[PDB]
Amino acid sequence: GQSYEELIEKSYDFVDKGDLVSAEESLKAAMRKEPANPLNYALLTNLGTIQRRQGKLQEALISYTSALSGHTKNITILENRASLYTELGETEKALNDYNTLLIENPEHQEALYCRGLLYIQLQNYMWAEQDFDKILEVNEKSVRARLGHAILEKMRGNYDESERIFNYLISEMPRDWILYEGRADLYFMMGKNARAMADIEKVFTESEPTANLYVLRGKIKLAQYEKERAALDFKKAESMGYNKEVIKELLKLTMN
Repeated sequence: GQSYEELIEKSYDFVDKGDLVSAEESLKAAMRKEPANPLNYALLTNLGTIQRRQGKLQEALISYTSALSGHTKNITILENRASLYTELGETEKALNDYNTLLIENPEHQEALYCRGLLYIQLQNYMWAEQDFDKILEVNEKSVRARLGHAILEKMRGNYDESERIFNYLISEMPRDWILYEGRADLYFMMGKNARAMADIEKVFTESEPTANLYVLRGKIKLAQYEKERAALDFKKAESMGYNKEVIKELLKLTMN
């Protein structure tokens, strides 16, 4: 119908204006007008994303769950809800959606990459390795697949393999600063604090560091018995949205 279509049209124009509150209401209104419309699962997908971009994470999960209902093997819905589960720390639920996705399309690169990372986090290193290899088998040119391997090797304790990969990637893209952040983290986990600082100094001089890099520099400053300098960095990372619980515990280690 015409009313249903005009409400969907207003939702699009509101999304284009950044008015997610109004876009959400137009979608909800459209669905009250035609509750039985079979194209509603598409509206529920958009609503889920609009709700997620507002931080209404529990609501967004309900919208994606509803959208998925009659379309259990929809790549978009599975990819968005698995990503949302990850954000909610629902690791088994996120993995299960990537498993549904990847049994359907074993060559879906975003799903492979995200599952790969999840497997690293779950200490499941052999399965992470196989997911990054799958990407490189379909896309030899993939940089993030090689980075996946670099992060994996570091978490496994194969520091030299990890360092070889980061050195290669950095030689290839010598100004992709986020690579220096990964390599610095590897050097810190290796006990190579002065070497890590060299990488950290490069990012601070040439770019805008992440909150993670302020924690990393703070942790090194801690090890260098410079508690006041460390706290300044931990406070800065907190002001940037780093985990408030963990940032709270790090700050206690600076208050001698």
